[PDB]
Amino acid sequence: NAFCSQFSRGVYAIFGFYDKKSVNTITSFCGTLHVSFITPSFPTDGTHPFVIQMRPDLKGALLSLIEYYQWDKFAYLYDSDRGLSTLQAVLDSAAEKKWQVTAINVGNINNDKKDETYRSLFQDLELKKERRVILDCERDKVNDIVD
Amino acid sequence: NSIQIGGLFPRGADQEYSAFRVGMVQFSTSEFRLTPHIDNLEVANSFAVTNAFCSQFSRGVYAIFGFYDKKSVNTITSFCGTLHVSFITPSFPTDGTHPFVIQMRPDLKGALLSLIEYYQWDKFAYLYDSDRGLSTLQAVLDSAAEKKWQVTAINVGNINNDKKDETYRSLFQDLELKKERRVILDCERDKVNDIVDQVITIGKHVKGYHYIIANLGFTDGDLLKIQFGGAEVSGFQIVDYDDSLVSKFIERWSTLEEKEYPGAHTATIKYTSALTYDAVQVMTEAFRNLRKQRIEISRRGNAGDCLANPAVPWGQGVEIERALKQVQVEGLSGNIKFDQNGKRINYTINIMELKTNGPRKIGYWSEVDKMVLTEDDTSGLEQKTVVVTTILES
Amino acid sequence: QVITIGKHVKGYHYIIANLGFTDGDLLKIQFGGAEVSGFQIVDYDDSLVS
Ligand SMILES: *[C@@H]1O[C@H](CO)[C@@H](O)[C@H](O)[C@H]1NC(C)=O
Repeated sequence: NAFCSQFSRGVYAIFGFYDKKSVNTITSFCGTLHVSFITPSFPTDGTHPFVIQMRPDLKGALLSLIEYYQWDKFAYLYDSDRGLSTLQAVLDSAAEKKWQVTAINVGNINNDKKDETYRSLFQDLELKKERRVILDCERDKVNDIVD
Repeated sequence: NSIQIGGLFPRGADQEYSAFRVGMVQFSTSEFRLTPHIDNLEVANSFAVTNAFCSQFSRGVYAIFGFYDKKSVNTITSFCGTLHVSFITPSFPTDGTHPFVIQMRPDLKGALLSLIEYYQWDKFAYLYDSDRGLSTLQAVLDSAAEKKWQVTAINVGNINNDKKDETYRSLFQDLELKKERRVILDCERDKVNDIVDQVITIGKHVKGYHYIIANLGFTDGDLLKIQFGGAEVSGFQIVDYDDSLVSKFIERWSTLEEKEYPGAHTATIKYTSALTYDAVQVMTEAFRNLRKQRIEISRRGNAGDCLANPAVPWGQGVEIERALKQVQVEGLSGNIKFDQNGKRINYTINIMELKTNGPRKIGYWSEVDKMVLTEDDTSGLEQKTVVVTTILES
Repeated sequence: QVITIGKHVKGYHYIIANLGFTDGDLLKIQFGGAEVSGFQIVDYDDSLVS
Protein backbone atom coordinates (compact mmCIF):
# COMPACT_ATOMS: atom_id res chain seq x y z
CA ASN A 1 0.00 0.00 0.00
CA ALA A 2 2.74 2.45 0.98
CA PHE A 3 4.36 1.79 -2.39
CA CYS A 4 1.21 2.16 -4.49
CA SER A 5 0.26 5.21 -2.44
CA GLN A 6 3.58 6.94 -3.12
CA PHE A 7 3.24 5.80 -6.73
CA SER A 8 -0.20 7.34 -7.21
CA ARG A 9 1.13 10.55 -5.67
CA GLY A 10 3.50 10.47 -8.63
CA VAL A 11 7.00 10.21 -7.19
CA TYR A 12 10.25 10.05 -9.17
CA ALA A 13 12.09 7.82 -6.69
CA ILE A 14 11.53 6.00 -3.40
CA PHE A 15 13.82 5.73 -0.38
CA GLY A 16 12.97 3.22 2.33
CA PHE A 17 13.73 -0.08 4.03
CA TYR A 18 12.64 -3.70 3.67
CA ASP A 19 12.68 -6.90 5.73
CA LYS A 20 13.53 -10.48 4.79
CA LYS A 21 9.78 -10.83 4.19
CA SER A 22 8.84 -7.64 2.34
CA VAL A 23 12.03 -7.41 0.28
CA ASN A 24 10.50 -9.45 -2.55
CA THR A 25 7.54 -7.07 -2.78
CA ILE A 26 9.77 -4.03 -3.28
CA THR A 27 12.20 -5.62 -5.75
CA SER A 28 9.25 -6.92 -7.77
CA PHE A 29 7.08 -3.80 -7.98
CA CYS A 30 10.04 -1.46 -8.52
CA GLY A 31 11.13 -3.72 -11.36
CA THR A 32 7.71 -3.86 -13.00
CA LEU A 33 6.81 -0.18 -12.58
CA HIS A 34 10.38 0.90 -13.37
CA VAL A 35 10.45 2.81 -10.08
CA SER A 36 13.84 3.42 -8.46
CA PHE A 37 14.22 2.29 -4.84
CA ILE A 38 17.13 3.46 -2.69
CA THR A 39 17.66 1.55 0.56
CA PRO A 40 20.33 1.22 3.30
CA SER A 41 18.95 -2.23 4.15
CA PHE A 42 20.76 -5.49 3.42
CA PRO A 43 21.77 -6.11 -0.23
CA THR A 44 19.40 -8.20 -2.35
CA ASP A 45 20.40 -11.81 -2.98
CA GLY A 46 20.68 -11.49 -6.75
CA THR A 47 20.44 -8.93 -9.54
CA HIS A 48 17.25 -6.91 -9.07
CA PRO A 49 17.03 -3.83 -11.34
CA PHE A 50 15.70 -0.45 -10.18
CA VAL A 51 17.16 -0.95 -6.70
CA ILE A 52 19.97 1.11 -5.18
CA GLN A 53 21.64 -0.47 -2.15
CA MET A 54 23.63 1.69 0.26
CA ARG A 55 24.94 -1.25 2.30
CA PRO A 56 28.10 -2.90 0.89
CA ASP A 57 28.40 -6.69 0.87
CA LEU A 58 30.06 -7.87 4.09
CA LYS A 59 30.16 -11.51 2.95
CA GLY A 60 33.58 -10.94 1.39
CA ALA A 61 35.14 -9.06 4.29
CA LEU A 62 33.98 -11.73 6.75
CA LEU A 63 35.45 -14.70 4.88
CA SER A 64 38.76 -12.85 4.54
CA LEU A 65 38.92 -12.13 8.27
CA ILE A 66 38.35 -15.80 9.12
CA GLU A 67 41.37 -16.84 7.06
CA TYR A 68 43.45 -14.06 8.62
CA TYR A 69 42.95 -15.46 12.12
CA GLN A 70 43.36 -18.90 10.53
CA TRP A 71 40.13 -20.39 11.88
CA ASP A 72 39.27 -24.02 11.13
CA LYS A 73 36.58 -24.67 13.74
CA PHE A 74 34.18 -21.96 14.91
CA ALA A 75 30.59 -21.37 16.00
CA TYR A 76 28.35 -19.25 13.78
CA LEU A 77 25.41 -17.69 15.62
CA TYR A 78 23.18 -16.11 12.97
CA ASP A 79 19.93 -14.15 12.75
CA SER A 80 17.49 -14.82 9.90
CA ASP A 81 16.54 -11.13 9.83
CA ARG A 82 18.99 -10.08 7.11
CA GLY A 83 18.66 -13.30 5.12
CA LEU A 84 20.85 -16.40 5.25
CA SER A 85 22.99 -14.91 2.49
CA THR A 86 26.06 -14.76 4.73
CA LEU A 87 25.22 -18.11 6.32
CA GLN A 88 25.33 -19.83 2.93
CA ALA A 89 28.59 -17.99 2.31
CA VAL A 90 30.41 -19.49 5.30
CA LEU A 91 28.79 -22.90 4.80
CA ASP A 92 29.80 -23.11 1.14
CA SER A 93 33.32 -21.92 1.98
CA ALA A 94 33.41 -24.46 4.81
CA ALA A 95 33.38 -27.14 2.12
CA GLU A 96 36.30 -25.70 0.17
CA LYS A 97 38.44 -24.29 2.99
CA LYS A 98 37.44 -27.33 5.06
CA TRP A 99 35.92 -25.76 8.17
CA GLN A 100 33.89 -27.30 11.00
CA VAL A 101 31.19 -24.66 11.36
CA THR A 102 28.55 -24.94 14.07
CA ALA A 103 25.67 -22.84 12.73
CA ILE A 104 22.95 -21.98 15.24
CA ASN A 105 19.87 -19.86 14.58
CA VAL A 106 19.88 -17.48 17.55
CA GLY A 107 16.92 -15.64 16.03
CA ASN A 108 13.79 -17.66 16.81
CA ILE A 109 14.55 -17.33 20.52
CA ASN A 110 11.40 -16.17 22.32
CA ASN A 111 12.42 -13.15 24.41
CA ASP A 112 9.89 -13.59 27.31
CA LYS A 113 11.89 -16.51 28.78
CA LYS A 114 15.13 -16.41 26.77
CA ASP A 115 17.57 -17.71 29.39
CA GLU A 116 17.14 -21.48 29.60
CA THR A 117 17.78 -21.23 25.87
CA TYR A 118 21.13 -19.45 26.12
CA ARG A 119 22.25 -21.84 28.86
CA SER A 120 21.33 -24.70 26.54
CA LEU A 121 23.02 -22.82 23.70
CA PHE A 122 26.49 -22.61 25.23
CA GLN A 123 25.96 -26.16 26.48
CA ASP A 124 26.22 -27.37 22.89
CA LEU A 125 29.07 -24.93 22.30
CA GLU A 126 30.92 -26.77 25.06
CA LEU A 127 30.64 -30.30 23.66
CA LYS A 128 33.31 -29.27 21.16
CA LYS A 129 34.73 -26.64 23.51
CA GLU A 130 33.98 -23.85 21.04
CA ARG A 131 36.11 -20.81 21.88
CA ARG A 132 35.65 -18.92 18.61
CA VAL A 133 32.21 -17.46 17.91
CA ILE A 134 30.91 -15.33 15.04
CA LEU A 135 27.93 -13.12 15.88
CA ASP A 136 25.93 -12.36 12.74
CA CYS A 137 23.14 -10.26 14.25
CA GLU A 138 21.69 -6.76 14.48
CA ARG A 139 23.05 -4.11 16.85
CA ASP A 140 20.37 -5.21 19.33
CA LYS A 141 20.60 -9.00 19.24
CA VAL A 142 24.35 -8.55 19.67
CA ASN A 143 24.10 -6.68 22.97
CA ASP A 144 21.76 -9.38 24.28
CA ILE A 145 24.32 -12.06 23.44
CA VAL A 146 27.25 -10.00 24.73
CA ASP A 147 25.40 -9.51 28.02
CA ASN B 1 -25.77 -22.58 -4.02
CA SER B 2 -22.79 -21.25 -5.97
CA ILE B 3 -19.55 -20.83 -4.01
CA GLN B 4 -16.91 -18.96 -6.00
CA ILE B 5 -13.28 -19.76 -5.17
CA GLY B 6 -9.89 -18.74 -6.55
CA GLY B 7 -7.30 -21.01 -8.11
CA LEU B 8 -3.66 -19.96 -8.44
CA PHE B 9 -1.86 -22.63 -10.46
CA PRO B 10 1.78 -22.08 -11.51
CA ARG B 11 2.40 -22.63 -15.22
CA GLY B 12 3.40 -26.28 -15.54
CA ALA B 13 1.20 -27.69 -12.79
CA ASP B 14 -0.55 -30.05 -15.20
CA GLN B 15 -1.01 -33.08 -12.94
CA GLU B 16 -1.82 -30.77 -10.03
CA TYR B 17 -4.65 -29.14 -11.98
CA SER B 18 -5.78 -32.50 -13.36
CA ALA B 19 -6.05 -33.74 -9.79
CA PHE B 20 -7.83 -30.48 -8.95
CA ARG B 21 -10.42 -31.23 -11.63
CA VAL B 22 -10.95 -34.84 -10.56
CA GLY B 23 -11.56 -33.57 -7.03
CA MET B 24 -14.22 -31.17 -8.28
CA VAL B 25 -16.01 -34.15 -9.82
CA GLN B 26 -15.61 -36.65 -6.97
CA PHE B 27 -16.75 -34.15 -4.34
CA SER B 28 -19.56 -32.46 -6.28
CA THR B 29 -22.92 -32.40 -4.51
CA SER B 30 -26.41 -31.02 -5.18
CA GLU B 31 -26.37 -29.03 -1.94
CA PHE B 32 -23.79 -26.65 -3.43
CA ARG B 33 -21.32 -26.36 -6.30
CA LEU B 34 -17.82 -24.86 -6.29
CA THR B 35 -16.94 -22.37 -9.04
CA PRO B 36 -13.15 -22.31 -9.58
CA HIS B 37 -11.67 -19.21 -11.22
CA ILE B 38 -8.31 -20.40 -12.52
CA ASP B 39 -5.36 -18.03 -12.93
CA ASN B 40 -2.14 -19.39 -14.43
CA LEU B 41 0.71 -17.09 -13.37
CA GLU B 42 4.42 -17.36 -12.61
CA VAL B 43 4.20 -18.28 -8.93
CA ALA B 44 7.74 -16.98 -8.37
CA ASN B 45 6.91 -13.43 -9.44
CA SER B 46 5.69 -11.61 -6.32
CA PHE B 47 4.07 -8.82 -8.34
CA ALA B 48 2.00 -11.17 -10.49
CA VAL B 49 0.87 -13.08 -7.40
CA THR B 50 -0.32 -9.80 -5.89
CA ASN B 51 -2.49 -9.06 -8.93
CA ALA B 52 -3.88 -12.60 -9.13
CA PHE B 53 -4.86 -12.28 -5.47
CA CYS B 54 -6.49 -8.86 -5.73
CA SER B 55 -8.18 -9.97 -8.95
CA GLN B 56 -9.73 -13.02 -7.31
CA PHE B 57 -10.58 -10.80 -4.35
CA SER B 58 -12.43 -8.22 -6.43
CA ARG B 59 -14.32 -11.06 -8.10
CA GLY B 60 -15.53 -11.75 -4.57
CA VAL B 61 -14.30 -15.23 -3.66
CA TYR B 62 -14.87 -17.04 -0.37
CA ALA B 63 -11.55 -18.91 -0.39
CA ILE B 64 -8.39 -19.26 -2.47
CA PHE B 65 -6.46 -22.39 -3.40
CA GLY B 66 -3.01 -22.02 -4.94
CA PHE B 67 0.75 -22.29 -4.54
CA TYR B 68 3.60 -20.02 -3.48
CA ASP B 69 7.38 -19.88 -3.78
CA LYS B 70 10.08 -19.00 -1.25
CA LYS B 71 9.76 -15.49 -2.68
CA SER B 72 6.01 -14.95 -3.01
CA VAL B 73 5.05 -16.82 0.16
CA ASN B 74 5.27 -13.64 2.24
CA THR B 75 2.86 -11.84 -0.09
CA ILE B 76 0.17 -14.50 0.33
CA THR B 77 0.51 -14.95 4.09
CA SER B 78 0.37 -11.18 4.53
CA PHE B 79 -2.61 -10.30 2.33
CA CYS B 80 -4.64 -13.32 3.42
CA GLY B 81 -4.02 -12.27 7.02
CA THR B 82 -5.00 -8.65 6.46
CA LEU B 83 -8.04 -9.29 4.26
CA HIS B 84 -9.07 -12.30 6.35
CA VAL B 85 -9.07 -14.42 3.19
CA SER B 86 -8.49 -18.16 3.57
CA PHE B 87 -5.68 -19.67 1.48
CA ILE B 88 -5.37 -23.42 0.98
CA THR B 89 -2.06 -24.64 -0.45
CA PRO B 90 -0.19 -27.94 -0.95
CA SER B 91 3.10 -26.01 -1.00
CA PHE B 92 5.71 -26.14 1.76
CA PRO B 93 4.50 -25.20 5.28
CA THR B 94 5.05 -21.60 6.40
CA ASP B 95 7.93 -20.98 8.79
CA GLY B 96 5.79 -19.69 11.65
CA THR B 97 2.17 -19.13 12.64
CA HIS B 98 0.39 -17.34 9.80
CA PRO B 99 -3.42 -17.19 10.21
CA PHE B 100 -5.86 -17.69 7.33
CA VAL B 101 -3.58 -20.25 5.69
CA ILE B 102 -4.36 -23.95 5.27
CA GLN B 103 -1.34 -26.13 4.51
CA MET B 104 -1.83 -29.56 2.93
CA ARG B 105 1.83 -30.57 3.23
CA PRO B 106 2.82 -32.07 6.62
CA ASP B 107 6.11 -31.04 8.24
CA LEU B 108 8.88 -33.43 7.17
CA LYS B 109 11.45 -31.83 9.47
CA GLY B 110 10.47 -34.21 12.26
CA ALA B 111 10.42 -37.39 10.20
CA LEU B 112 13.85 -36.60 8.76
CA LEU B 113 15.61 -36.04 12.09
CA SER B 114 14.12 -39.27 13.41
CA LEU B 115 15.38 -41.25 10.42
CA ILE B 116 18.91 -39.93 10.88
CA GLU B 117 19.05 -41.23 14.45
CA TYR B 118 17.60 -44.57 13.33
CA TYR B 119 20.51 -45.20 10.97
CA GLN B 120 22.71 -43.72 13.69
CA TRP B 121 24.41 -41.10 11.51
CA ASP B 122 27.09 -38.85 13.00
CA LYS B 123 28.73 -37.50 9.85
CA PHE B 124 26.77 -36.89 6.64
CA ALA B 125 26.50 -34.55 3.66
CA TYR B 126 23.38 -32.41 3.31
CA LEU B 127 22.70 -31.26 -0.25
CA TYR B 128 19.84 -28.76 -0.06
CA ASP B 129 17.76 -26.59 -2.38
CA SER B 130 16.71 -23.10 -1.31
CA ASP B 131 13.41 -23.49 -3.17
CA ARG B 132 11.35 -24.72 -0.21
CA GLY B 133 13.11 -22.52 2.34
CA LEU B 134 16.03 -23.39 4.60
CA SER B 135 13.54 -24.48 7.26
CA THR B 136 14.80 -28.07 7.17
CA LEU B 137 18.41 -26.95 6.80
CA GLN B 138 18.21 -25.00 10.06
CA ALA B 139 16.59 -28.08 11.58
CA VAL B 140 19.52 -30.40 10.88
CA LEU B 141 22.08 -27.70 11.70
CA ASP B 142 20.53 -26.90 15.08
CA SER B 143 20.21 -30.60 15.88
CA ALA B 144 23.82 -31.06 14.78
CA ALA B 145 24.79 -28.98 17.80
CA GLU B 146 22.82 -31.07 20.29
CA LYS B 147 23.19 -34.55 18.77
CA LYS B 148 26.76 -33.60 17.85
CA TRP B 149 26.83 -34.18 14.09
CA GLN B 150 29.40 -33.19 11.47
CA VAL B 151 27.07 -31.95 8.73
CA THR B 152 28.45 -30.82 5.37
CA ALA B 153 25.72 -28.52 4.04
CA ILE B 154 26.01 -27.61 0.36
CA ASN B 155 23.59 -25.44 -1.61
CA VAL B 156 23.02 -27.52 -4.75
CA GLY B 157 20.42 -24.99 -5.90
CA ASN B 158 22.29 -22.03 -7.41
CA ILE B 159 23.93 -24.38 -9.90
CA ASN B 160 23.55 -22.90 -13.39
CA ASN B 161 22.07 -25.65 -15.57
CA ASP B 162 23.69 -24.64 -18.94
CA LYS B 163 27.11 -25.98 -17.85
CA LYS B 164 26.30 -27.87 -14.64
CA ASP B 165 28.93 -30.61 -14.80
CA GLU B 166 32.25 -29.09 -13.75
CA THR B 167 30.23 -28.10 -10.69
CA TYR B 168 29.10 -31.62 -9.76
CA ARG B 169 32.62 -32.95 -10.31
CA SER B 170 33.85 -30.22 -7.96
CA LEU B 171 30.95 -31.04 -5.64
CA PHE B 172 31.83 -34.69 -5.01
CA GLN B 173 35.47 -33.60 -4.87
CA ASP B 174 34.74 -31.86 -1.57
CA LEU B 175 32.58 -34.81 -0.54
CA GLU B 176 35.71 -36.94 -0.90
CA LEU B 177 38.03 -34.94 1.34
CA LYS B 178 36.12 -36.44 4.27
CA LYS B 179 35.15 -39.52 2.26
CA GLU B 180 31.44 -38.75 2.64
CA ARG B 181 29.41 -41.90 1.98
CA ARG B 182 26.12 -40.73 3.48
CA VAL B 183 24.22 -38.03 1.60
CA ILE B 184 20.84 -36.40 2.25
CA LEU B 185 19.10 -35.00 -0.83
CA ASP B 186 16.71 -32.22 0.16
CA CYS B 187 15.42 -31.23 -3.28
CA GLU B 188 12.39 -31.27 -5.57
CA ARG B 189 11.41 -34.31 -7.63
CA ASP B 190 13.36 -32.78 -10.52
CA LYS B 191 16.61 -31.66 -8.88
CA VAL B 192 16.74 -35.15 -7.35
CA ASN B 193 16.75 -36.98 -10.68
CA ASP B 194 19.54 -34.69 -11.89
CA ILE B 195 21.66 -35.59 -8.86
CA VAL B 196 20.77 -39.28 -9.04
CA ASP B 197 21.83 -39.32 -12.70
CA GLN B 198 25.15 -37.65 -11.87
CA VAL B 199 25.66 -40.07 -8.98
CA ILE B 200 25.34 -43.04 -11.33
CA THR B 201 27.68 -41.46 -13.88
CA ILE B 202 30.50 -40.97 -11.37
CA GLY B 203 29.63 -44.39 -9.97
CA LYS B 204 28.86 -43.23 -6.43
CA HIS B 205 25.73 -45.40 -6.38
CA VAL B 206 27.46 -48.66 -5.49
CA LYS B 207 27.54 -50.49 -2.16
CA GLY B 208 28.92 -48.26 0.57
CA TYR B 209 26.87 -45.14 -0.16
CA HIS B 210 23.60 -44.24 1.56
CA TYR B 211 21.20 -41.64 0.19
CA ILE B 212 18.12 -40.12 1.82
CA ILE B 213 15.55 -38.36 -0.36
CA ALA B 214 14.20 -35.59 1.87
CA ASN B 215 10.74 -35.23 0.34
CA LEU B 216 7.22 -36.63 0.70
CA GLY B 217 7.45 -38.22 -2.75
CA PHE B 218 9.92 -41.10 -2.56
CA THR B 219 8.19 -43.17 -5.24
CA ASP B 220 7.40 -40.06 -7.29
CA GLY B 221 10.82 -40.14 -8.93
CA ASP B 222 12.59 -42.75 -11.04
CA LEU B 223 14.43 -45.20 -8.78
CA LEU B 224 14.96 -48.03 -11.27
CA LYS B 225 18.31 -46.43 -12.07
CA ILE B 226 19.90 -46.37 -8.60
CA GLN B 227 17.96 -49.49 -7.61
CA PHE B 228 20.48 -52.12 -8.71
CA GLY B 229 23.54 -49.96 -8.07
CA GLY B 230 24.08 -51.31 -4.57
CA ALA B 231 23.92 -48.10 -2.56
CA GLU B 232 21.08 -48.04 -0.04
CA VAL B 233 18.42 -45.42 -0.72
CA SER B 234 15.81 -44.27 1.80
CA GLY B 235 13.04 -41.69 1.72
CA PHE B 236 9.52 -40.69 2.71
CA GLN B 237 6.11 -41.50 1.23
CA ILE B 238 2.91 -39.63 2.10
CA VAL B 239 0.65 -41.31 -0.46
CA ASP B 240 0.21 -44.88 0.78
CA TYR B 241 -0.75 -46.94 -2.27
CA ASP B 242 -1.65 -49.77 0.10
CA ASP B 243 -4.75 -47.96 1.37
CA SER B 244 -7.95 -49.23 -0.23
CA LEU B 245 -8.90 -45.55 -0.44
CA VAL B 246 -5.85 -44.62 -2.51
CA SER B 247 -5.93 -47.94 -4.38
CA LYS B 248 -9.46 -47.13 -5.55
CA PHE B 249 -8.40 -43.64 -6.62
CA ILE B 250 -5.63 -45.01 -8.83
CA GLU B 251 -8.05 -47.51 -10.39
CA ARG B 252 -9.90 -44.55 -11.91
CA TRP B 253 -6.92 -42.20 -12.21
CA SER B 254 -4.73 -44.58 -14.22
CA THR B 255 -7.55 -45.01 -16.75
CA LEU B 256 -8.40 -41.33 -17.28
CA GLU B 257 -7.68 -39.94 -20.75
CA GLU B 258 -4.24 -38.31 -20.80
CA LYS B 259 -5.52 -35.91 -23.47
CA GLU B 260 -8.09 -34.15 -21.28
CA TYR B 261 -6.20 -34.90 -18.07
CA PRO B 262 -2.49 -34.15 -18.68
CA GLY B 263 -0.05 -36.48 -16.92
CA ALA B 264 -2.87 -38.48 -15.34
CA HIS B 265 -2.54 -41.82 -17.13
CA THR B 266 -0.19 -43.42 -14.60
CA ALA B 267 -0.40 -45.81 -11.65
CA THR B 268 1.26 -43.27 -9.36
CA ILE B 269 0.77 -39.61 -8.43
CA LYS B 270 3.03 -36.80 -7.20
CA TYR B 271 2.44 -35.91 -3.55
CA THR B 272 1.82 -32.30 -4.61
CA SER B 273 -1.01 -33.45 -6.88
CA ALA B 274 -2.40 -35.82 -4.25
CA LEU B 275 -2.58 -32.94 -1.78
CA THR B 276 -4.42 -30.85 -4.36
CA TYR B 277 -7.09 -33.54 -4.62
CA ASP B 278 -7.31 -33.73 -0.83
CA ALA B 279 -7.54 -29.93 -0.76
CA VAL B 280 -10.80 -30.00 -2.72
CA GLN B 281 -12.25 -32.45 -0.20
CA VAL B 282 -11.28 -30.17 2.69
CA MET B 283 -12.90 -27.13 1.06
CA THR B 284 -16.06 -29.13 0.39
CA GLU B 285 -16.42 -30.46 3.94
CA ALA B 286 -15.72 -26.95 5.21
CA PHE B 287 -18.40 -25.18 3.19
CA ARG B 288 -20.73 -28.06 4.08
CA ASN B 289 -20.19 -27.67 7.82
CA LEU B 290 -21.23 -24.04 7.40
CA ARG B 291 -24.55 -24.88 5.76
CA LYS B 292 -25.43 -27.46 8.42
CA GLN B 293 -24.35 -24.98 11.10
CA ARG B 294 -26.81 -22.37 9.83
CA ILE B 295 -24.10 -19.77 9.20
CA GLU B 296 -24.73 -17.07 6.60
CA ILE B 297 -21.56 -15.84 4.90
CA SER B 298 -22.71 -15.20 1.33
CA ARG B 299 -21.86 -11.99 -0.52
CA ARG B 300 -21.38 -10.56 -4.01
CA GLY B 301 -18.57 -9.66 -6.41
CA ASN B 302 -18.11 -6.21 -4.90
CA ALA B 303 -15.59 -6.74 -2.10
CA GLY B 304 -13.87 -3.78 -3.75
CA ASP B 305 -10.20 -3.11 -4.44
CA CYS B 306 -7.85 -5.03 -2.15
CA LEU B 307 -5.64 -1.95 -1.83
CA ALA B 308 -8.59 -0.15 -0.23
CA ASN B 309 -7.37 2.11 2.57
CA PRO B 310 -8.25 1.70 5.29
CA ALA B 311 -8.57 -2.02 4.51
CA VAL B 312 -11.63 -3.51 6.20
CA PRO B 313 -11.76 -7.31 6.67
CA TRP B 314 -15.18 -8.85 5.99
CA GLY B 315 -16.29 -10.63 9.16
CA GLN B 316 -17.66 -13.57 7.18
CA GLY B 317 -14.06 -14.63 6.60
CA VAL B 318 -13.43 -15.44 10.25
CA GLU B 319 -16.06 -18.18 10.04
CA ILE B 320 -14.68 -19.63 6.81
CA GLU B 321 -11.36 -20.13 8.59
CA ARG B 322 -12.89 -21.84 11.63
CA ALA B 323 -14.59 -24.14 9.12
CA LEU B 324 -11.60 -25.30 7.09
CA LYS B 325 -9.47 -25.67 10.22
CA GLN B 326 -12.22 -27.74 11.84
CA VAL B 327 -12.42 -30.15 8.91
CA GLN B 328 -11.32 -33.74 9.51
CA VAL B 329 -11.73 -36.33 6.76
CA GLU B 330 -9.79 -39.21 5.23
CA GLY B 331 -7.80 -38.59 2.05
CA LEU B 332 -4.93 -39.89 -0.07
CA SER B 333 -2.44 -38.40 2.39
CA GLY B 334 -3.79 -40.31 5.38
CA ASN B 335 -5.83 -38.77 8.18
CA ILE B 336 -6.32 -35.04 7.60
CA LYS B 337 -6.53 -32.79 10.66
CA PHE B 338 -5.56 -29.21 11.49
CA ASP B 339 -4.71 -26.99 14.44
CA GLN B 340 -5.69 -23.39 15.19
CA ASN B 341 -2.97 -22.18 12.82
CA GLY B 342 -3.39 -24.42 9.78
CA LYS B 343 -0.51 -26.86 10.12
CA ARG B 344 -1.58 -30.49 9.75
CA ILE B 345 -1.59 -32.72 12.83
CA ASN B 346 -2.18 -36.36 13.73
CA TYR B 347 -0.72 -37.44 10.39
CA THR B 348 1.43 -40.38 9.30
CA ILE B 349 4.54 -40.45 7.11
CA ASN B 350 5.75 -43.87 5.94
CA ILE B 351 9.50 -44.45 6.02
CA MET B 352 10.69 -46.12 2.82
CA GLU B 353 13.77 -48.11 1.84
CA LEU B 354 14.79 -49.15 -1.68
CA LYS B 355 15.53 -52.86 -1.96
CA THR B 356 16.26 -55.13 -4.93
CA ASN B 357 12.59 -55.95 -5.55
CA GLY B 358 11.72 -52.26 -5.26
CA PRO B 359 10.61 -49.73 -2.61
CA ARG B 360 9.35 -51.13 0.70
CA LYS B 361 7.81 -49.55 3.80
CA ILE B 362 9.92 -50.31 6.88
CA GLY B 363 7.77 -48.25 9.24
CA TYR B 364 6.00 -44.94 9.79
CA TRP B 365 6.42 -41.65 11.66
CA SER B 366 3.82 -40.11 13.97
CA GLU B 367 4.06 -36.62 15.44
CA VAL B 368 3.35 -38.24 18.80
CA ASP B 369 5.02 -41.64 18.47
CA LYS B 370 8.09 -40.62 16.46
CA MET B 371 9.41 -43.49 14.33
CA VAL B 372 7.82 -46.94 14.62
CA LEU B 373 9.07 -49.90 12.58
CA THR B 374 6.64 -52.40 11.07
CA GLU B 375 7.13 -56.07 10.20
CA ASP B 376 9.75 -56.68 7.51
CA ASP B 377 12.79 -58.03 9.35
CA THR B 378 14.38 -60.65 7.11
CA SER B 379 14.71 -62.75 10.27
CA GLY B 380 17.01 -64.41 10.44
CA LEU B 381 20.58 -64.06 9.18
CA GLU B 382 22.25 -67.48 9.14
CA GLN B 383 21.93 -67.21 12.92
CA LYS B 384 22.15 -71.00 12.80
CA THR B 385 25.37 -70.94 14.82
CA VAL B 386 27.44 -74.03 15.59
CA VAL B 387 26.96 -76.18 18.70
CA VAL B 388 30.39 -76.96 20.14
CA THR B 389 30.46 -79.77 22.68
CA THR B 390 33.33 -80.08 25.16
CA ILE B 391 34.24 -81.66 28.50
CA LEU B 392 35.30 -79.97 31.75
CA GLU B 393 38.96 -80.99 31.99
CA SER B 394 41.77 -78.73 33.21
CA GLN C 1 24.65 -53.55 -18.76
CA VAL C 2 28.15 -53.00 -17.37
CA ILE C 3 27.20 -49.52 -16.16
CA THR C 4 23.95 -50.78 -14.66
CA ILE C 5 25.65 -53.42 -12.52
CA GLY C 6 28.37 -50.87 -11.82
CA LYS C 7 31.26 -52.89 -13.24
CA HIS C 8 32.57 -49.81 -15.04
CA VAL C 9 34.40 -48.29 -12.07
CA LYS C 10 38.13 -48.21 -11.37
CA GLY C 11 39.58 -51.72 -11.32
CA TYR C 12 37.99 -53.03 -14.51
CA HIS C 13 39.65 -53.02 -17.93
CA TYR C 14 37.73 -53.50 -21.17
CA ILE C 15 39.06 -54.04 -24.69
CA ILE C 16 36.74 -53.44 -27.64
CA ALA C 17 37.89 -55.98 -30.23
CA ASN C 18 36.83 -54.13 -33.38
CA LEU C 19 38.17 -51.62 -35.90
CA GLY C 20 35.62 -49.05 -34.77
CA PHE C 21 36.56 -47.89 -31.27
CA THR C 22 35.15 -44.39 -31.71
CA ASP C 23 32.20 -45.71 -33.71
CA GLY C 24 30.26 -46.48 -30.53
CA ASP C 25 29.10 -44.30 -27.65
CA LEU C 26 31.85 -44.06 -25.04
CA LEU C 27 30.60 -41.00 -23.14
CA LYS C 28 28.79 -43.43 -20.83
CA ILE C 29 31.72 -45.57 -19.65
CA GLN C 30 34.09 -42.63 -20.01
CA PHE C 31 33.75 -41.16 -16.52
CA GLY C 32 33.09 -44.49 -14.82
CA GLY C 33 36.72 -45.07 -13.93
CA ALA C 34 37.34 -48.39 -15.65
CA GLU C 35 40.01 -48.22 -18.35
CA VAL C 36 38.74 -48.88 -21.87
CA SER C 37 40.96 -49.69 -24.85
CA GLY C 38 40.26 -50.52 -28.48
CA PHE C 39 41.27 -50.18 -32.12
CA GLN C 40 40.69 -47.44 -34.70
CA ILE C 41 41.20 -47.90 -38.44
CA VAL C 42 39.83 -44.53 -39.53
CA ASP C 43 42.39 -41.97 -38.39
CA TYR C 44 40.54 -38.66 -38.12
CA ASP C 45 43.92 -36.95 -37.78
CA ASP C 46 44.81 -37.57 -41.43
CA SER C 47 44.27 -34.50 -43.60
CA LEU C 48 42.79 -36.95 -46.10
CA VAL C 49 40.12 -38.19 -43.69
CA SER C 50 39.71 -34.74 -42.15
C1 LIG D 1 -6.15 -39.15 15.35
O1 LIG D 1 -5.89 -39.86 14.16
C2 LIG D 1 -6.31 -41.21 14.18
C3 LIG D 1 -5.87 -41.90 12.90
O2 LIG D 1 -6.59 -41.39 11.80
C4 LIG D 1 -7.82 -41.28 14.37
O3 LIG D 1 -8.23 -42.63 14.40
C5 LIG D 1 -8.22 -40.59 15.66
O4 LIG D 1 -9.63 -40.50 15.72
C6 LIG D 1 -7.62 -39.19 15.76
N1 LIG D 1 -7.77 -38.70 17.12
C7 LIG D 1 -8.69 -37.79 17.44
C8 LIG D 1 -8.99 -37.64 18.90
O5 LIG D 1 -9.27 -37.10 16.61
